[PDB]
Amino acid sequence: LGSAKQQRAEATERVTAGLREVLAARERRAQLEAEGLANLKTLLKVVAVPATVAKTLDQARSAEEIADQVEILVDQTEKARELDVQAVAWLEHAQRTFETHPLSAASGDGPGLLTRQGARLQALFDTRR
Amino acid sequence: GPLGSAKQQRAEATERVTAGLREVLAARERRAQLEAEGLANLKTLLKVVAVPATVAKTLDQARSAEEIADQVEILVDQTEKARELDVQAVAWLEHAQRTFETHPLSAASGDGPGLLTRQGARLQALFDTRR
Repeated sequence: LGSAKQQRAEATERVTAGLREVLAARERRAQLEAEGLANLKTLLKVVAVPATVAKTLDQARSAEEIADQVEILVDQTEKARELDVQAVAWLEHAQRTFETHPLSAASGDGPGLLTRQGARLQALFDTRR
Repeated sequence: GPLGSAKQQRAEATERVTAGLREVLAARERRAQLEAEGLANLKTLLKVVAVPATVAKTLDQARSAEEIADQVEILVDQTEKARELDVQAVAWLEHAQRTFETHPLSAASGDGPGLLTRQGARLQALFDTRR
């Protein structure tokens, strides 16, 4: 309505104000997300945190990084369950071996090397964890 | 001859004593050597099934069956403690998934699936408390 010159002045002003509006929103979003990340960590800590990830949890700079630490923990738990399987298998074999070997087996003179550890061993063996 | 035959008697008496010691010694030595063989073969038998690094690192070096037993107990210790950690980690992972699913920063929005979604399978696997 105003002028040839004033028409232009409003037209660009829409562009610059629109930019300011965009930047303002991004800024506000960053800081609330920072608050959200802070509070995410607080929530995650309500249940005891494995030392594995606790060592690094506070340092995570985003939710994505925490998810990564989660994925690490999952991998590690998978690998540990794999080793358990192997360890029980070897322990079963080792106990069998010891029980029939002249160097270890119980004799007339008392118990074998693994005797006093038998109960504990059987627990590990009995079909769980 | 007189001196000679007398001397050969002393020599024989001397040898009987030396032979007696040698006899006793040889028995001790042979027992040691056979127990050594036994320890070697014990390790060979033990290796027929894959040996955890806990025990494998030191097994060949073990000076007796007793040392191997010590290490066995360690392995048992480690396996106990590991099973304790499994319990704790599953507990936390459950809590973690529960939390991620309802949190604005991670939960699925209009723009796609949540952050942990792609881990759903593995997570559920671990959760269905096998092993």
